[PDB]
Amino acid sequence: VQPTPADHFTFGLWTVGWTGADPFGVATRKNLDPVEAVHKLAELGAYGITFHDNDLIPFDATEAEREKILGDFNQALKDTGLKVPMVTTNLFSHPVFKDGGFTSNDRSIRRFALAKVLHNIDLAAEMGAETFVMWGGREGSEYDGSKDLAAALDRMREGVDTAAGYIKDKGYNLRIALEPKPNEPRGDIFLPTVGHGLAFIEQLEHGDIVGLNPETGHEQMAGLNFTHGIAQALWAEKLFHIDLNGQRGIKYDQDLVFGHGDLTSAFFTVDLLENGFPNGGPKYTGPRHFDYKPSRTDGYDGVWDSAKANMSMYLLLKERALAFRADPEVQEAMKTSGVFELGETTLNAGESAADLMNDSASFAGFDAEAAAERNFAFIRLNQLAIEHLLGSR
Amino acid sequence: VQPTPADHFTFGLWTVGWTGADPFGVATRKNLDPVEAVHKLAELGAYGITFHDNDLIPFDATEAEREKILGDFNQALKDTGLKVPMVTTNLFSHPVFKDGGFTSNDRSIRRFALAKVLHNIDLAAEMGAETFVMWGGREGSEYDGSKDLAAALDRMREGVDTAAGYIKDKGYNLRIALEPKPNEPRGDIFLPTVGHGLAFIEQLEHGDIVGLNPETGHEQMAGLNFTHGIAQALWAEKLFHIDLNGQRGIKYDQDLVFGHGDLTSAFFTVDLLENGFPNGGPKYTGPRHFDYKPSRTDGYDGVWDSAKANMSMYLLLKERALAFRADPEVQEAMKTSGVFELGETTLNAGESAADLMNDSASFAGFDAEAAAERNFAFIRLNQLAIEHLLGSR
Amino acid sequence: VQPTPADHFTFGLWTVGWTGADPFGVATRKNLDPVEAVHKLAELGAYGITFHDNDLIPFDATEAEREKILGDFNQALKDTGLKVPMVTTNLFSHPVFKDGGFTSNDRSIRRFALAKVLHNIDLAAEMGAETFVMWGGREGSEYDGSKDLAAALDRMREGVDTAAGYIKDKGYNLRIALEPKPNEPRGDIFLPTVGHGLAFIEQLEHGDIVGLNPETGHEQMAGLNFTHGIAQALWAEKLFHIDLNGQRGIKYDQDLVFGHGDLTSAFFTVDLLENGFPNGGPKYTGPRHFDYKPSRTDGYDGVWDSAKANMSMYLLLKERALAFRADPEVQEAMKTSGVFELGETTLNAGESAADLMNDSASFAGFDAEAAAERNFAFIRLNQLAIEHLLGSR
Amino acid sequence: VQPTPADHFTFGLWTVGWTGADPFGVATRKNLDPVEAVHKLAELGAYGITFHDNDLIPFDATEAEREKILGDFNQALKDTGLKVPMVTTNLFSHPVFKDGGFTSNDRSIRRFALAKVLHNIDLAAEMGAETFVMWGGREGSEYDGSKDLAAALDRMREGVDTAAGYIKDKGYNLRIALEPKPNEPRGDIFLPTVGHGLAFIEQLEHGDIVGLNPETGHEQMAGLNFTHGIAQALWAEKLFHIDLNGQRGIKYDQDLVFGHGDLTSAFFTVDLLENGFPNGGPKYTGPRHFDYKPSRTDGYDGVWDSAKANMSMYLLLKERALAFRADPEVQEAMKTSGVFELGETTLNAGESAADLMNDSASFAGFDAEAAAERNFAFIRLNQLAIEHLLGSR
Ligand SMILES: [Mn+2]
Ligand SMILES: [Mn+2]
Ligand SMILES: [Mn+2]
Ligand SMILES: [Mn+2]
Ligand SMILES: [Mn+2]
Ligand SMILES: [Mn+2]
Ligand SMILES: [Mn+2]
Ligand SMILES: [Mn+2]
Repeated sequence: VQPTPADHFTFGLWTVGWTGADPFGVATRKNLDPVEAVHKLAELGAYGITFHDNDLIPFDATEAEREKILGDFNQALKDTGLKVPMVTTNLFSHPVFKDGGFTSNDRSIRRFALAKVLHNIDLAAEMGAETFVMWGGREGSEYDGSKDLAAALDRMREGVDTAAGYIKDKGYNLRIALEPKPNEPRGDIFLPTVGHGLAFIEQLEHGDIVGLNPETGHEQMAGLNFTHGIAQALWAEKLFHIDLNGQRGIKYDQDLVFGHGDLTSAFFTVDLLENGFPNGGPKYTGPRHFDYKPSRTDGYDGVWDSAKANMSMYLLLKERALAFRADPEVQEAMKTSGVFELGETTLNAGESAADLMNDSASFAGFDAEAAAERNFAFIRLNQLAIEHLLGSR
Repeated sequence: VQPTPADHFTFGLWTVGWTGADPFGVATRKNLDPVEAVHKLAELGAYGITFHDNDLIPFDATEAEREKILGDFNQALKDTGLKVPMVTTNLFSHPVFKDGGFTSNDRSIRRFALAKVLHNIDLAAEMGAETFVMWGGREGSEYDGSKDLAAALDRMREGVDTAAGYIKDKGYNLRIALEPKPNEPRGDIFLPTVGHGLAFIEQLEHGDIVGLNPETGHEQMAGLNFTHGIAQALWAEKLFHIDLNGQRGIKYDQDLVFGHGDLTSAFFTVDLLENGFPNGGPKYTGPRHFDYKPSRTDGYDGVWDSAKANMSMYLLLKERALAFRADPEVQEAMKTSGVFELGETTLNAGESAADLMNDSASFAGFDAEAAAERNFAFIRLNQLAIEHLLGSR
Repeated sequence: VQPTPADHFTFGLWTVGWTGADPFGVATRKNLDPVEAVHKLAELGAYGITFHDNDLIPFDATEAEREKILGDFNQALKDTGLKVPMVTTNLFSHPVFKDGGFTSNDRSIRRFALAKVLHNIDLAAEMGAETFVMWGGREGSEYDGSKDLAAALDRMREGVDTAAGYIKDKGYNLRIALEPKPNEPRGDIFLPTVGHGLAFIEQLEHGDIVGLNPETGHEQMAGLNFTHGIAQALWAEKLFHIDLNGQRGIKYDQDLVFGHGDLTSAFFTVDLLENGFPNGGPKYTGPRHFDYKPSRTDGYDGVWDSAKANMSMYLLLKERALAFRADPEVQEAMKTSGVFELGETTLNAGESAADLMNDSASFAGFDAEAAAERNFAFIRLNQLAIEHLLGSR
Repeated sequence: VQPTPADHFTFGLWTVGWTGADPFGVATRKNLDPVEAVHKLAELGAYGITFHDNDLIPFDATEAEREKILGDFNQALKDTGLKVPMVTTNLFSHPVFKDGGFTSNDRSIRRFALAKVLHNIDLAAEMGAETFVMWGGREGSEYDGSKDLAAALDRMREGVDTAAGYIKDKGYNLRIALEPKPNEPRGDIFLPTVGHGLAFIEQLEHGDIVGLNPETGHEQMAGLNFTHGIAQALWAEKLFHIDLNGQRGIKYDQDLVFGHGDLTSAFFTVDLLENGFPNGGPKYTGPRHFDYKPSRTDGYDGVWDSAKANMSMYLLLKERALAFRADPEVQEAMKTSGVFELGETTLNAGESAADLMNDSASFAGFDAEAAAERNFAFIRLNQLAIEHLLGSR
């Protein structure tokens, strides 16, 4: 272990501050003072803290109340040294957002949600956050006829392009990151996966400052490969932030500690974030943010334990993934399997489509039957990663 | 019923020609002669037939054999009147494609798969097909370390941009459509959903002639809303073709008759294809193609029955969805729920982001508590669609 | 279609009284007065009402308070004529229950939970209820090492046999119904499916008065077929009560209106409740109970609408399901497919194993390839079911 | 870690002999000679081999042929010393079996399938096998009206009790093990989970010699916890055999190498096979059998590698799992969390229901808010398990 601030472990206020109310029960923990949250996080080794507006400032707060709270909050940041790398807005708890924020059927709620966002953009800039996250949790429906699907996407576009144009207009040094979720709280949430998220950004006017904030558990709620999806975000140069946690299967969003869900996928998620790609290419250099929830069965000693464990898990995993790629038998296993070979272009420098068709040895005279003999040896290579992860090698 | 050629029911050769070998057993039906397939489809009311290259022409076929087969095939098209609207290539059965076609770790297989594609592009143009589909079924992995994820996407890009540039170079009146699948035959298939498919097309050089071919069962294998996904393809103006079928849940690709899977989703899938969007916008005007498989428990009388049923189901559904939107109580229910209200822009013509923030009634003086009272009445509206579908109204 | 008391439609107080509180937001509706719930449902068509101890009597209610509430509810019931066929205990909302009631790791908690069940049996008996339902929703774990799983079942058993022993001793005309759920609120719940519930019941000292309370959506959360699951419960004669609602996939417990999820599965569930088994066999006679939640987007008009919609859906399905088996064409299809042949014992009267292996026509000289030619025509029987469901027939 | 015959590792002939044929492609490897399978596994560390009647003896084999094959296999076995602990029947590949064997709608097919099972019992007994496994993979439907579900179970029962009756009559030292699977090849399979298998067994005339053969991947296909499922089988004393492999999610039956799926679930399965229950209870003693498939991308070096990898994974996990319970710190955590408190009966010796409801300290005066303060510290016990699994401890 021993996470140190250069590791860039940032934690949201709502993670450790999560009191335990689930769908079937009330909170099992007393509320957590934000100032207390800041001092405890800094003591554990974190680099920063993130928050939703209503996490710090009540929806009812008066102007006088908002400044009291921000003073104490800012003093704490000051006393401890934590940064505030990401800020986000609550567009899901208050009953007003029951049909969404940006894509609410009610036009007056669309405006109210957008004005909440713009003001929150001002606070984000004021705190020094470089990313503004957007989790559209109530954008969706339970029933397919509830919405005009085309208009729901035009209304989502309007909100995001209005917010973006405002960032550019003010010259805040902020980027927007969308956070996909397939379901919960809605039956079907719009932009349910990384692909949808990614595709949507490409139809925006201000797409240049809009990227994604994928969350392990969310892609895993659709049965998808999380590494595969973050790989694709990075390859598109849209992986602006990340939420790390654990999910055991397709069920409700569990938000477990990172590594307490699909352990082998967490191993390869850490290999991509730390090591990047076998043949070279992009790297993710932002914060390693944890969006989890301390199990409701545990008191406050598990709250700080769970926070410690996230960081532990990531450095345990980082350690084995460094050892793994550095190991000469793994590097040779990779060469046998064709990992480096995929890096070579298919076409020879200069060869046209007409050329290759017409190249007798690639088609006409190709021995297909002989190329099929090849042992890719992907099982042996999988076995080498598991043994490294198991601490055996 | 009574499907007529203007309905645009096109069927693949491999649907009705599917003999029954699954993972746990051999074929239960005798092979189906393609000429026989053409005459039977035309008799039933179809408009066209589609095929994979190896569906018609064996992988081993000599040049002399290829022309014999094409003569008889073309005479049949001629005798009956069917069009050939889409053509696709087999890059998954032969053992050579065990690690993929375009994204195979072996460079010699990448070339062989790409040269198979280019030649098949020539046949597609020769047959009069307007769409060339690409289902990347072996592109993926069972293990996360098997591939360099960034290089897998560069190699997928190369194949698609090489094929596209060839279409533009020859001036074929062809468009490429990608077909997403989350898994099977691979543990994880690249571009697993519509979003991923959509996002990927945006990184291509020749993205203008590349669109999607979503399949009901495939999105449903990730737990997604199929209408939601095709809505998004259409909104992006990338819904170039469609595969309709049935899937009961997250399991292996079942390929049931359209309507024998999630019936309520098929109702709204047909409402979007036929009716489009409540407030106006894009429409899909291509073929209604069926990518299904006759259950292996049934003989050839079920083969033609299953083919009849697909078309029946779609016209039964079309009928109720027309009645549904035309019904004045449904239109008023829609108005109560805010379906038309979502169509209005959030911002007043001319209002800037600064203006609305600063507009006291949208934020500062907004009564959130009062806007939350609103009864959206989405349950009543769902009940009106189910009763219309049930033939009750 | 109009519900009458003879339909045996029952509703829980928690269903129409569901305030809207979910994991990402607060109540969207005011609390429902029990008196008013009773009256309202009485005019809707309801047969009876069901409740949880704490739905009616607050956890901390004083004796005076308890008495008042009880006199008010009992008044209501007398006035409207509503029966109280099932009563259940809330062993999941209070923080004390965070690790379970019956299978909590803490022994004082387990005794409290059992005390709370015993007292509730008394109330259930004073109310005239025939069923006592146990939904062990906090019984399970998030983590695999948190429980001694053999010991979790012994503790489950101990509690259930203690509750059963007490019924028998007291002369109460009550049976216990266990209710499975695979996950949520815990990551994994003990006795997750109908299969697991039936199995556990056979290990009980008093399993004669312990049966199942299967819920539509719960079986669909592990992707199982509801209809197959209650068919095994019925066959074993352990289908004591039933919970009808809708679920649209493997995700959080949606609790939609019955028929508002998987429509074809709903139709076939109705077919099984109403027509029983094609070759005869046991038949379900209890209440048709709905455990659903009016979506939180709808106000109180929506609550009664949705309640109305449950009985409406069931009746519509029933009408279609009786039209389907009454249909001669459907009966022809049934004979062809071997539906009635299934009910014919495989052996002949007094034929042993030895006699069968020795019968030459049965094995040694059986023409397997010729038997494999049968066209089951299952596709066509399913098209006929769907056509009856759509009311196109 | 090196396997020895004392480890009881068993492998099926169909596993390492799996040729590569899947639903979208052909065999990628040549057929395996049985003789060679035997020899190879013998040098790997295997305890024994298992097979299906038709893995060894072709369906259409003449008597001369059958005898030859049997003499060759029996030779092999003698030469290498390999035991044959389980034998099973293939009632799924031939077209005759398309609607089931035991629960086919056609009555002559059901008699053939039962004849084929009886004859196979004989062979199983001549081979010295202790277990006779029934995997009813064609027993089920795609469509809900295709079967009389009460009648499907009676037919299942009839076949299983007939097979059991014959064992008893013959004096054979054999027990039957049923093997659940939720879907695939059929859309829905009868007796889909461990729960459903245990339930069915209690309705049998001869259930004393009928138990379960749970497969890791099969329970994970309905998203259930393997470890909880074999824990109920063990508790009921019905865990007769086990099939270990890996599955990475709710999708087609992957049949990966044991530990190559859900790693933490594998570790806890190993912990349960090796350490049994924390408070004591029954213990599994049979073979540790692997029913997996060498990925089709790998050639024959890959087949033996993957076989090797199964025993390798199990041993590595075992080493870690014995280190974990041996650890004092882990034992401390266990006591704190209430793992040993769970094993303590809830009632006191000879305390009745009445005595409990009447005990004031247990209910009336229990301090529920004070009991709710306990910090179970389940997160920390799970971090300790993971840290032992990673070998960082
Ligand atoms: Mn989450
Ligand atoms: Mn998140
Ligand atoms: Mn498909
Ligand atoms: Mn398709
Ligand atoms: Mn429920
Ligand atoms: Mn229920
Ligand atoms: Mn399997
Ligand atoms: Mn198996």
